[PDB]
Amino acid sequence: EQAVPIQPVAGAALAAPAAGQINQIDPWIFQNFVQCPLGEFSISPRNTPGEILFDLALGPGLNPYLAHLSAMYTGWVGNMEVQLVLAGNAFTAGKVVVALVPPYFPKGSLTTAQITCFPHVMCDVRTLEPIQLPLLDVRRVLWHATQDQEESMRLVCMLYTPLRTNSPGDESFVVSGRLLSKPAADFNFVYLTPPIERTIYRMVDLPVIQPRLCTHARWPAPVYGLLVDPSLPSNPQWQNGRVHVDGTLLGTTPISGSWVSCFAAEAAYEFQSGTGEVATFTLIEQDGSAYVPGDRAAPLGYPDFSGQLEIEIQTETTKTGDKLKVTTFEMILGPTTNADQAPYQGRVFASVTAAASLDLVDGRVRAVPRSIYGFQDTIPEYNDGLLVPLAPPIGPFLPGEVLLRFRTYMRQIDTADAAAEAIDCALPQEFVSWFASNAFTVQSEALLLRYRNTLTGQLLFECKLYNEGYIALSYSGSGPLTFPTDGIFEVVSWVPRLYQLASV
Amino acid sequence: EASGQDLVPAAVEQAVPIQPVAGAALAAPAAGQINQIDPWIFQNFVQCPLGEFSISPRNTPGEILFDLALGPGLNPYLAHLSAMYTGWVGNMEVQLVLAGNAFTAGKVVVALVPPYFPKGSLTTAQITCFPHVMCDVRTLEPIQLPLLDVRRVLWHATQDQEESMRLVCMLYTPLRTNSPGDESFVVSGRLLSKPAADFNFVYLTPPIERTIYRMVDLPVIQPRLCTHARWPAPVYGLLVDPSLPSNPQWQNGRVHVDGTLLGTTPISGSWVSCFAAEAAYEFQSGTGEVATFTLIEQDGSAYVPGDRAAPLGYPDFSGQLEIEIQTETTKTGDKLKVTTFEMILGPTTNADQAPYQGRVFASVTAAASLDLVDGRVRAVPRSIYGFQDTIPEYNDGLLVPLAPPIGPFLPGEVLLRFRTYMRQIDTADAAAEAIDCALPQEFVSWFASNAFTVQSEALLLRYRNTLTGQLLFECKLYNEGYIALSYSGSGPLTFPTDGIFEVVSWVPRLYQLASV
Amino acid sequence: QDLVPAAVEQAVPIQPVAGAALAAPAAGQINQIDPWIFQNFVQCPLGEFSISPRNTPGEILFDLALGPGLNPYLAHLSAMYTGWVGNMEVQLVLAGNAFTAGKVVVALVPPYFPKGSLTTAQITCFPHVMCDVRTLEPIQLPLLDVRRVLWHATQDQEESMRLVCMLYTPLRTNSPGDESFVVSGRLLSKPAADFNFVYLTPPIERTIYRMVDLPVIQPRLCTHARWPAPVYGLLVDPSLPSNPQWQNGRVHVDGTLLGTTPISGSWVSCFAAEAAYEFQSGTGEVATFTLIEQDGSAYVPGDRAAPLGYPDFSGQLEIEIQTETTKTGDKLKVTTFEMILGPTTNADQAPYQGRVFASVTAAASLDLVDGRVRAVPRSIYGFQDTIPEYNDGLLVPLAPPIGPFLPGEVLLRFRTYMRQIDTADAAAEAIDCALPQEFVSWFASNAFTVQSEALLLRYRNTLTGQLLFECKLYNEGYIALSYSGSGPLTFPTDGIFEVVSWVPRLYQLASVGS
Ligand SMILES: C[C@H](CCC(=O)NCC(=O)O)[C@H]1CC[C@H]2[C@@H]3[C@H](O)C[C@@H]4C[C@H](O)CC[C@]4(C)[C@H]3CC[C@]12C
Ligand SMILES: C[C@H](CCC(=O)NCC(=O)O)[C@H]1CC[C@H]2[C@@H]3[C@H](O)C[C@@H]4C[C@H](O)CC[C@]4(C)[C@H]3CC[C@]12C
Ligand SMILES: C[C@H](CCC(=O)NCC(=O)O)[C@H]1CC[C@H]2[C@@H]3[C@H](O)C[C@@H]4C[C@H](O)CC[C@]4(C)[C@H]3CC[C@]12C
Repeated sequence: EQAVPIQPVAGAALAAPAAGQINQIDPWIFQNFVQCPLGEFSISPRNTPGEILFDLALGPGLNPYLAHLSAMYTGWVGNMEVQLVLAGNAFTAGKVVVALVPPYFPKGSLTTAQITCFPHVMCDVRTLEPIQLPLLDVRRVLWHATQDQEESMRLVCMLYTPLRTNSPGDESFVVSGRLLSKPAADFNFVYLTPPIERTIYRMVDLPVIQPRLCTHARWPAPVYGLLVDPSLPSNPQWQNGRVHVDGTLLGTTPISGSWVSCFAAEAAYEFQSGTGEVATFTLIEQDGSAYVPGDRAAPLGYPDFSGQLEIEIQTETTKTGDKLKVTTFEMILGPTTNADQAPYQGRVFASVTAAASLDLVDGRVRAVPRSIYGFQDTIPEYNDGLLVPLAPPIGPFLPGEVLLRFRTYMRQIDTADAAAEAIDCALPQEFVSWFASNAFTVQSEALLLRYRNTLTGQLLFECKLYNEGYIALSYSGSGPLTFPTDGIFEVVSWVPRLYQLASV
Repeated sequence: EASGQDLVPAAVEQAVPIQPVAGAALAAPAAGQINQIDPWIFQNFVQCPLGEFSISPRNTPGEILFDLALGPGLNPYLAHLSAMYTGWVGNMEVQLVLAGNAFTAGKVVVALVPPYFPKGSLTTAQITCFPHVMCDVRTLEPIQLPLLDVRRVLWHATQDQEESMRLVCMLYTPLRTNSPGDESFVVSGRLLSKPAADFNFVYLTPPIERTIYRMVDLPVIQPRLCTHARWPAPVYGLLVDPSLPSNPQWQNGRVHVDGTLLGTTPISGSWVSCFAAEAAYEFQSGTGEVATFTLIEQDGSAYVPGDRAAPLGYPDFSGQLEIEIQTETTKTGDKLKVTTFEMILGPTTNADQAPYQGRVFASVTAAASLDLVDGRVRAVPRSIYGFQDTIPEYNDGLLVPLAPPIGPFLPGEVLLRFRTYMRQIDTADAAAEAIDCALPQEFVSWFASNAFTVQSEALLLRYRNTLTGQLLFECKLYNEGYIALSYSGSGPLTFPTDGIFEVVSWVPRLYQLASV
Repeated sequence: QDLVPAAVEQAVPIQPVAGAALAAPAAGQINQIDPWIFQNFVQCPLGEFSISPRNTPGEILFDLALGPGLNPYLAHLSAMYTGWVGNMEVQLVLAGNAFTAGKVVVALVPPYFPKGSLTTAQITCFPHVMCDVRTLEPIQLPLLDVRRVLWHATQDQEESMRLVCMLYTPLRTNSPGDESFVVSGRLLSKPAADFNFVYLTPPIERTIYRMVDLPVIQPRLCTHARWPAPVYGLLVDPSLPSNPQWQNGRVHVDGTLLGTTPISGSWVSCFAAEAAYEFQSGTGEVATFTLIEQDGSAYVPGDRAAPLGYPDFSGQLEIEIQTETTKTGDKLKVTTFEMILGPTTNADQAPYQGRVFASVTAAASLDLVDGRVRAVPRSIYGFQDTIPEYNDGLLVPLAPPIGPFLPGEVLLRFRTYMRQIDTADAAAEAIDCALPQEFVSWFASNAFTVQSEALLLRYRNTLTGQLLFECKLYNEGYIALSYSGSGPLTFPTDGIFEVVSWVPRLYQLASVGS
């Protein structure tokens, strides 16, 4: 190892009296260096001193073996050993500082003038052998708990003295550094309990379902292909199909795939001597519950696209030539208002253009959409002309990155062309349901996906799934680019935000 | 020693896989004082305040017989001493007493759940993974277990609830009997506990009587001197009746044992079925004199419709009710005069009325107009006609917050009633409903002004007669605010009103009471 | 045979508590301090308390928490370490006369005691020392460290053994009274023999236990927090209502901004919006504004009453707007617009919902197009100090009124004059604010930790060194003064403020008058 101004720290010699058991580990784990997650960095000549290369906290998450073994235990104590590996030839200059931050330290930005005060080591970029460091366990309690995120001593590495090298015309230069770790000879678990599957250290996975069979979240119709292009606005404001990875729903996205673009309301029918009878709908949640205004722009499943739409609402007739019928009503959701539709307050109006006043009975009807007229990709009038709370627009994106859109086609009334519409969304419905049900634990920033074919095994492209619930690609073209609907998404690992993908 | 030993007792085999744990040898140099417990406490086993359980053939595998959290709440000596100190460490010894008959069969498991384990199901498949001990319901000698203390801090705090090692016992194999005749035995098991050799408190604090542990106690007064919680009259009888509906929705005399009040139960005893309002009078050549009431609470506060169905003390029955009111008259000679007004409950028209909306109508027959003035009055009941013990409408036809119906009950359990039937010749009622309630007003006041802390689910009470000093029965008091007892009869059963209720111990919901 | 004396000195018996002997095998380092701190008593940051005959038995005079915040040397040294273990000692002095009679108690409440209420019959059960008001010599007490964790953390307040004193016997004077005699009392503290920090750390300057300071700026060269004009007066007046509900110039001492207060001094009373214009048939040019934040960020309704910087006073406002025109002869013009904010109800005003309507009488027609513009106030008509129509006619979340002044206490006001449009009277209106600009600033730029309830200030001249008055600054961000007159009183503006210490809620100021 290396000399560091710190005292030896006791491990299991302190927690033995106050713990029921002390459990050993397989001895073949103390002899292997396994890469820690998020333990990679790349230094480039354009970087400036003071950039935080990486930081990570001591725990059972620094080793897949320990992270898996910590499901049937309760606590853990002890120190670990860490190895830093740098790639660089003998025509390089620069220096990097590696420190040992104490646990209870304020969270903020560290300038290069402050990082050196901690017990630290200084490493050149020309170093040949890997650099070894200890990672003790400084605490105030006898042992930690495996199901709680406590405070533990961290490791922070930041660039100290910048890099000076020449560069060819193709790949300028990148000094790559990687981190490995292993438990020391003083690591022990505490109490044996029956295994728990839904633990905190669970890698995120995705359902094995091809995109051709998914269900769109903005309109009840199957997905008919996915694509990416820069023509459309970079930051839309869709209120359906938004979800966090951790399992919290934003906007007005419903849990099931049948509530989309449909609403439940109590109806009141009153004949009007002009166009026809007029129905006023007081909205109510689909499951059946009082609707009160809040942070949601509308009741769950309400449409989030502007245009002219019609629905079927299971009419009833008290006249004697029949008892129950279904006929098409009329709805207006486009811009320019000219109506008194207040979904936020729970009040909608509908009408049918027909004479010979009908006989109707109010029957707390449902509603299912049929088709649209004049689709516009803007939000509708949630209030009269006021502002209502809503989800933030999708963004921001790294330069040269573009959103991936799942696309479907609508039914049209236009008398000019019948090509497409075509409605886009960020995620299909089953992904939303999966993320809502499982409720994973987000680790750092984002996931690295891979859209590989099932049979041949060749890889199509690499995409990044941000924590906010959208997928971005490193595309630098000019025209629309579609993709096949056969491959299966996979999860690679967590990556930092400032990660550069492979261009497609 | 004992008689024929065709039984098991060989407990011996504990062999629990756990290391010894240091007690007060750790917290000694981090506490400001020195303390010790009376050495005669460490010597004799005594019953825990939650040391009663019963195994019955109606149970199924997977039912949690009992659970215990390590602390001062497992010993009356330590429970009493916990009000004078702050913090505790150490282990305990627990004796479990099962003495089932020689005709029974079954097996139970005792586990040692570690701290921080999530609370919830704990099915039968998981209980054996912890360090566990097998037991038979036919063992003779008491079974001894150690209850150690596993922690990470030096000492816990007596106030609030920390996380410490638990003891959970669940029925593994169902209990059945081979007795040839007519019945299946129910095994009653007891618990005892004493501090280990290294128990100690930490810091001295003023003795505050209102402690988190404490122990629920009942007022020592006979039910015959109580006052009813639904009508201004004394309690006249104690009744059990299976014929009448067993899940009412009464809105008075309902109060949690931890202090919270539900429904429209007033704290005082004179607020029942009485209401204060602002009243405006007028004359109609039909009904006579009609008066509009806007109600407010009796103290003098304003009314705002909240999570309560009606102002506190409002009646919660149906029928025609006649009240006595005080009015001031303009004409000479008579200036103050008492009158008898009357109103019905359900007239349903565009006159609901809506006590939820603070609006009420009253009418009195009078051919000649009475010169009356606007005023503020208080109304107290005088007579009833056509009384139905069903919840009346409060709003127009909408839904209003309401207390949940009294329940649920175990099979064979019946709800006790503080009730009076006095036989009488009725005029218009074919279903004679007489006066009833669930608890008297004294109990409501006691529970509201004491604010106890519940422990598991319910209390075990015994109704002991005071003249001769023999028990009459035992009942289960659910901490939701009602009393139940086992009864499988057909007709009503009445009880004397000379006993005084006692409190024995806490108990879970699935306790099987003795028949009566 | 024995002898039991009837006069024994007061003492508190203690059992030694291990300090670094426990945290050594689980802390990275154990750092000692200068060995000449253990030999001197220093005033604590919270070291002021006062006893008055207005008090009643059973009142909590003061309470302190064991930690590095009880000594200026330790408060300074704590900026470069992480943990600490050990005990201290606290000395108490009272400035009592030979006429006042009374007794107080000092008790060492242990940690995790339910922080409810204490009666006079309970405080005496803890290890306690009984003090008389008439004592001359200071009295000292120890303060052990009773804990369950190995070593505390500086950045977390946590729970530690307290020291709370309370009035035992009511204070009474042989004089007829009621008088204004108050007994002052001060505290000092010093580390015991077993104190040391834990981990070494680069010295940060923005941390807890950092003494609050104020900018050295005379009020003449400051800026009003409710109008773009310099401060023109400093005054106190009891005729006006003593519980205003201004929505501007409100900031906590810690840095939490309350209401619609903007950080900069140039955002006040002015806003920015996307504006659409439309002509009429006699009304004139009617312009509809959708409000946005001054920096261009979108506005979303929330718990804030209105967009930042919106005016919160009733009346008719004349504003200046930059527009671009269509007809030839000119391109860009500046136009005067009218705005209605008071409870007129003859309009559709909802700054909460981000809709604003403005009008001008006419010039000729003046066809102008939509544009993103910024509105700055120019003139005011019909001033009434009442909250305007934030919603149409409904309610809106608002900052609470000031409160809760003790009896005999009033609020200090900073007075700034207006630009008035009037026909009858030539008097100039004035606006009172609780704090000026550069005082809402210098807050939310520093993470000050309150650590107590009230902060005691002091006003004095620069070149004369003469005290003018003492004022109490509450946590919520207003200045309280002890005045008992009838008419308004103004003060010279050339003085400067300076912090003194932290004082509890029940501190009694010194009466001022003329
Ligand atoms: C008459 C309709 C059923 C047929 C219909 O109109 N649509 C069915 C379809 O097309 O899927 C009735 C059947 C059950 C009714 C629902 C259920 O009773 C539950 C619920 C009850 C609330 O009071 C009103 C909404 C809500 C949600 C009701 C809306 C109307 C429903 C859906
Ligand atoms: C002068 C009247 C007495 C009227 C009276 O004799 N009423 C008898 C009756 O209600 O029948 C006084 C006696 C008690 C007073 C009330 C109590 O003293 C206090 C109460 C609460 C507030 O302090 C003020 C209102 C309110 C509600 C008081 C209103 C005026 C009352 C009602
Ligand atoms: C209010 C000011 C115009 C100022 C002016 O000419 N007269 C008003 C005054 O003097 O205050 C508006 C007009 C144009 C606006 C800009 C543009 O409309 C848009 C532009 C977008 C950038 O991303 C950031 C803001 C930025 C840069 C805007 C800042 C505010 C500006 C500069």
